[PDB]
Amino acid sequence: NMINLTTDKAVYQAGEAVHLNLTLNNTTSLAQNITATAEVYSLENKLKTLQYTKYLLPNESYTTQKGEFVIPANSLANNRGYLLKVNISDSQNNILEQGNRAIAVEDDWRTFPRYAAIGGSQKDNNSVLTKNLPDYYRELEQMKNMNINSYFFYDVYKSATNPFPNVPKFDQSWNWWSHSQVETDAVKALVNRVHQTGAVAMLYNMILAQNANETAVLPDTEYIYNYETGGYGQNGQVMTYSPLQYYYNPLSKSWQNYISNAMAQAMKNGGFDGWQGDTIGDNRVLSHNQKDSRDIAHSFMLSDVYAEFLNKMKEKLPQYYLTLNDVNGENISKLANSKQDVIYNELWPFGTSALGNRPQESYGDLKARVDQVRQATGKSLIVGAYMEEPKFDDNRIPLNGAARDVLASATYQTDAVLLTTAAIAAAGGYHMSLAALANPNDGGGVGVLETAYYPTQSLKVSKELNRKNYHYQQFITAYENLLRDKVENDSAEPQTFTANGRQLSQDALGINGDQVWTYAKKGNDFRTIQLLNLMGITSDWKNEDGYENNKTPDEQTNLLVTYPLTGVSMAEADRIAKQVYLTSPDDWLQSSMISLATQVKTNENGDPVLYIQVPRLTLWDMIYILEH
Ligand SMILES: OC[C@H]1O[C@H](OC[C@H]2O[C@H](OC[C@H]3O[C@H](OC[C@H]4O[C@@H](O)[C@H](O)[C@@H](O)[C@@H]4O)[C@H](O)[C@@H](O)[C@@H]3O)[C@H](O)[C@@H](O)[C@@H]2O)[C@H](O)[C@@H](O)[C@@H]1O
Ligand SMILES: OC[C@H]1O[C@H](OC[C@H]2O[C@H](O)[C@H](O)[C@@H](O)[C@@H]2O)[C@H](O)[C@@H](O)[C@@H]1O
Repeated sequence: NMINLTTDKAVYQAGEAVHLNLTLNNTTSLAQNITATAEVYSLENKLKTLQYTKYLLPNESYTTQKGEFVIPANSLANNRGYLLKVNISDSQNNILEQGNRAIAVEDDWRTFPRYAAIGGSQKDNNSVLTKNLPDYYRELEQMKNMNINSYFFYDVYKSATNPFPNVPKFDQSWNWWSHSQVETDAVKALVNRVHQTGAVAMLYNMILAQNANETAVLPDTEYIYNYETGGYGQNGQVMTYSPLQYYYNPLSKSWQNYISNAMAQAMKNGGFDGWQGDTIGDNRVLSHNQKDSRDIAHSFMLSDVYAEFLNKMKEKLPQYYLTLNDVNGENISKLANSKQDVIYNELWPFGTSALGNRPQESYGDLKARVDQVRQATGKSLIVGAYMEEPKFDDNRIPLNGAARDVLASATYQTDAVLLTTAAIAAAGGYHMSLAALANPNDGGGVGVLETAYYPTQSLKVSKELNRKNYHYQQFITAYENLLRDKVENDSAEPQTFTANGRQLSQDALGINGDQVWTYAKKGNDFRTIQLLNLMGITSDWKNEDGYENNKTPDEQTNLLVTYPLTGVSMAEADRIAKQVYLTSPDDWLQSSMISLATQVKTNENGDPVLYIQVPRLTLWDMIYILEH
């Protein structure tokens, strides 16, 4: 629509007023009063109705000014998501335009992280440049209105041991493919704009690395050595990425001191709020004093000392946020007690699934990883799950279907991206998918991460995907309390049927496609049922095949969902049955919430069972059931 609803910030403290600006357009041929109505909802409850009316001539528009739409300080509870439902109507109450916008109120980003990337521009050798600020700014306005509360600044650093010096420009000289440069004033402008929105800025940097094209900052007593000759060189040899990088022992007091101090100054120079920690990978290793030993009990695994290393960084950088990418997410058990402010895992389909002996290649393996992290830590997993990743050989020969799409100048497959975002969010996580890259292929909106090198956008973001990403972000914010606020897997097993009794929910794990993937969650006060549409489609989350493997599932209508009230008396069942709602970020609802027709019956076991009527399922529905 053209409401161009905007807020003054991405996120609010409870003691803050929300300033809304919206445009009333007389898109009719008649001069008349045009009314904007904004209903404030907290889940199913309408808290307030705001409104504003102006007489407008045909084609005349008016953007509200500071003060005309305001949610006053202290009217909303802390650490909650709200939904503003906006309608612009004419003087006969016809609806001319409509749009829904979430509002996030929170102390800070760590409870419900909604993390987006910022990186260099492909059209400029991947550089971060002052001249690209207008495009970054337009992208950041969109991110702000999607309630983004944090940004991962990808490759804005000089070298791993000298991350952000006070110089006007440096060369990421380690970058041989594009010879990117960083203008530091551009990085600072971006950090400042992020801060105006109320968001935080995280600096990406490795935690153990010393670049190739530079000199050792410490002597070799502080390096880490290979136990076994393999991918990183010979046993008794300094742990070497190949020749590009060596690595220090995480138990080296001198390295800990060095990198903590280097990062303290870098973050201070940029105005960064914390450190997005990275590592390449795990290795069995020896200290310098053990480097000639062959006794495996004198060796150790890197991931085994990550926690203690992070705890040192936290102690040494107390005012800064901290997280460490656990590639594939395999070490939560070792990292559970570490002083990370948020949990971040980059997930690849070839990693081992939290479900056990299978690759994490399906939507259900994404849920399993989110769940495993919540069980271990109480926190919402931020997931890096890059979409499609078109790959070519050395002669531009497409190696997957997504690369064939690239050659056809095609778009990301919209529903493939949305389905992965839904899978992660429905489980209680957050899919870090959106990027501000000043990249032409994003068509004026935000980009979708496609590969570990964030700046790369080989496919175009259609206007459809851009608009639906926006709806999805609103849904993820507005319903955060239902998705990931003291919300756990439910032992009760809902199922989904066609209006004729054909069972559609076939695999609650979400490993298999061609189903309505159906499972329940429980909160203190309520139950939810996630329905994810995989009818007629496969369950692979990455869609490496692009459009060769269609990811638009068969739309469903008039579904029946059953939900057993295992504990419950027949008394509360008829109460509960009157308080069943559904919401969806898909076009038919766009986070609006509707009342569902429900009957109570009794199942094979003897419990009461809700028979819930679901009008429509496009990609993702959430049923919400109040139990008090
Ligand atoms: O034109 C050639 C080529 O350009 C792009 O790929 C370039 C390379 O990008 C990546 O390597 C650069 C990357 O290396 C380190 O980190 C690697 C990796 O580590 C993970 O833990 C993290 O989650 C990732 O996001 C991260 O990239 C540095 O720490 C980092 O600063 C630096 O950016 C990638 O690993 C290489 O394979 C690529 O060669 C285009 O993407 C590609 O189309 C094109 O072929
Ligand atoms: O009188 C008809 C008129 O009444 C309402 O609006 C009243 C009034 O509201 C504001 O003060 C505006 O600035 C004025 O132009 C309006 O007349 C209804 O909202 C409207 O639809 C209707 O035309």
